[PDB]
Amino acid sequence: SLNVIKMKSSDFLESAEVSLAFHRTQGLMIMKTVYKGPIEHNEALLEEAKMMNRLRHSRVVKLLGVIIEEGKYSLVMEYMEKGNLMHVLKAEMSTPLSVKGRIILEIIEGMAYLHGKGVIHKDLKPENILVDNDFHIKIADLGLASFKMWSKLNNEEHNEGTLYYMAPEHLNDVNAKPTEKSDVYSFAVVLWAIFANKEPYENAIAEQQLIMAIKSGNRPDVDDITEYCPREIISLMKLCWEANPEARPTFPGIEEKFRPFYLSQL
Ligand SMILES: COC(=O)c1ccn(Cc2c(Cl)cccc2Cl)n1
Repeated sequence: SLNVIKMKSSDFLESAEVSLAFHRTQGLMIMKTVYKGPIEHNEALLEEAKMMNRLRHSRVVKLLGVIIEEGKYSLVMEYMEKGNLMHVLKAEMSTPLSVKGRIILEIIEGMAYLHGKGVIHKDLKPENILVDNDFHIKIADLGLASFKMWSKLNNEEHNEGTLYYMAPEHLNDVNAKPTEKSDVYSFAVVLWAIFANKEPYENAIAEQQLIMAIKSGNRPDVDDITEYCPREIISLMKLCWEANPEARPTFPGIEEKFRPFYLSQL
């Protein structure tokens, strides 16, 4: 029903390198230029952008517009001042448990909305969770995982990746189709990183050792969390990173249990 704002490069002053760009009348926006080079896709690209523009939720980043010009293709989206979740977590100012709990609930809210719309994120990770100045979050798709046409354009010939959060069924198996349960596993490791204030598996020596470990049941070190972590969140963590994908809960199921716990205890 709603339409995509078709933007031009002229209404942007300059973009400083994913890049921050100032719109002459609308201010700061994040611009992801996808293609630069030598037209048949301009239709499937804008139709995909119209399909993605429908997703509107307070915890999902808004696609503000698209730039479709000759040999120039970009996506324009909201600007979040504080960066991604890992950048905020590694800052020296400690984030209280009330804010961390609020962030978790908002991640659950945004994930349940995307799944309810049939969208599987496939790349949920702290780099894809952007934070504003009020410590509110919004889920992004900076890798263009769900943008099928725009990712095809990104990987085209004439156009001039962590594993910590991938479900084990996708490690060493590119032919496995990601499901909603794959996003639930990613959420589990994001939960751990929120309380550990860092990335997991710091003591890993080699990528092949890490892959074999996770596939055999190895998980982020819970004892490595020095911060206080509620018993219920550790239980939610271990439930969401179960080896069997059918044992992992759904985000509406996570939402039903976590919201009363957050309101009453956090
Ligand atoms: C393209 O740049 C982005 O990061 C971006 C723009 C809009 N969204 C939200 C979104 C998500 Cl999170 C997952 C799947 C589809 C959509 Cl539309 N992400």
